[PDB]
Amino acid sequence: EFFDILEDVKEDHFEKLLEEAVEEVIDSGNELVRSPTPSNLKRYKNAIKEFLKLIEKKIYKLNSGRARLHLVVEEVNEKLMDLTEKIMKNEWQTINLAARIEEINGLILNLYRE
Repeated sequence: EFFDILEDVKEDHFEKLLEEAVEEVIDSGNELVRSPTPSNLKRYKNAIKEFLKLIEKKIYKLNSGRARLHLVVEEVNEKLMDLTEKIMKNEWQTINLAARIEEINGLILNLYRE
């Protein structure tokens, strides 16, 4: 009986962890946009790293789901590599950074709904 509440505490805990990770992805996307520093590019990359561990766990520990996951993560990392490459080349006038970030957020939020 108590092991039925235990699983509920576990589920809710992990759900609050996972929500919070979504927020940190948006919060640091938004900060990266305001000052595209090196220190912020990584609050970004890190936050998205942490987001992808938690959702893996949820999608696994539960074939169409895993297949979106594999291909969307593949997409996120490409865009993360396009983004980086363009900060490093100092291509600040074609970068389109706010929009590169709505788009990567867009994809993280699909993932969250899955």
